[PDB]
Amino acid sequence: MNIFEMLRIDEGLRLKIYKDTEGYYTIGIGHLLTKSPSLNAAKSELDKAIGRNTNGVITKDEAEKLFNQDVDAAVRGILRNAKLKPVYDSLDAVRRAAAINMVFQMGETGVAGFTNSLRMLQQKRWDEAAVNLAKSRWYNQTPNRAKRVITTFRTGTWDAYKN
Ligand SMILES: CCc1ccccc1
Repeated sequence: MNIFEMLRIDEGLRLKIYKDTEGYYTIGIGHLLTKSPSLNAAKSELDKAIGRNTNGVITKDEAEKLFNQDVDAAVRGILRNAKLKPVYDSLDAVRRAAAINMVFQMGETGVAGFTNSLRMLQQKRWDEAAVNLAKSRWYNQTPNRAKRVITTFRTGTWDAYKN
């Protein structure tokens, strides 16, 4: 298990434009296209991202290319953020994957808002952090995924992604 496999499990793979859990146009492995309700706007974003005139459909290789870029962007974003970087630096590699997962799902600004959770994670108060993380819109709206990510933060193992 690693961050790519983890996010592939959590996000799935779809080669045609679909709506994500929030109703937003997305493609590939959780590549958000736009928050606009316009499918035409989403298609335009897709074409720009891929570099060709699509039919709203991409190949697996194209989906994986966007995914690579998106994981890289999530990490980059953490490292550029004054609130997130010190917590990320404090974590082991498994828990770092949980952090990347959250930023991939909700963005750098969104995760940086988990101030109290972040402090508990830096303090390595794992059970307390887990409880705090669950007191969130995130957990309520995507509880199964959040439970997997939280278990990863709680235990520093991949147990929630095995079997
Ligand atoms: C709240 C989890 C986290 C920790 C460090 C960096 C980003 C995200």
